[PDB]
Amino acid sequence: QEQEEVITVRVQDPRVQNEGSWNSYVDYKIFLHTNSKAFTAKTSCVRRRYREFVWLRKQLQRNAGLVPVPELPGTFFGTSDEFIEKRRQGLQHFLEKVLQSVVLLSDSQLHLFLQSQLSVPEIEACVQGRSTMTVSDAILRYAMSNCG
Ligand SMILES: [Cl-]
Ligand SMILES: [Cl-]
Ligand SMILES: [Cl-]
Ligand code: NA
Ligand code: NA
Ligand code: NA
Ligand code: NA
Repeated sequence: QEQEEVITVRVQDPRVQNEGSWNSYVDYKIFLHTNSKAFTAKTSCVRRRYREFVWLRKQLQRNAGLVPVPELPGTFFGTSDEFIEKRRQGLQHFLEKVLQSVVLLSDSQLHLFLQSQLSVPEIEACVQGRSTMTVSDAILRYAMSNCG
């Protein structure tokens, strides 16, 4: 009934950023609560857009060996709100599956995606050792800030 380690994830609250402009896009709130020793922060709240998930999947596959990486949601014939809701569902399912794998949970790019608001280029730099702070400090600083 009660597992030793639980990781709960929710993708929620899609929002249009820069609405009406060239740089308009939808992002998604990602909430996480866990007691997993793989994680630095017990709770986190970040926002990520679809192209960032696309990046994340590719990166996970790079390091995953033979552990299969879950597929993302991808024509669509409904309204934009209906498309966004289907996508939101698919992103939630993607992350649930990813979080079942001890191998995928060992990837620091995942942790910075979920528990920091570093940009993709920042995450890449951080895990390549080119940033001024460690993966842990990026995640702790975000936690201790009130940004989520
Ligand atoms: Cl929530
Ligand atoms: Cl971590
Ligand atoms: Cl899949
Ligand atoms: Na969109
Ligand atoms: Na520990
Ligand atoms: Na930081
Ligand atoms: Na701090």
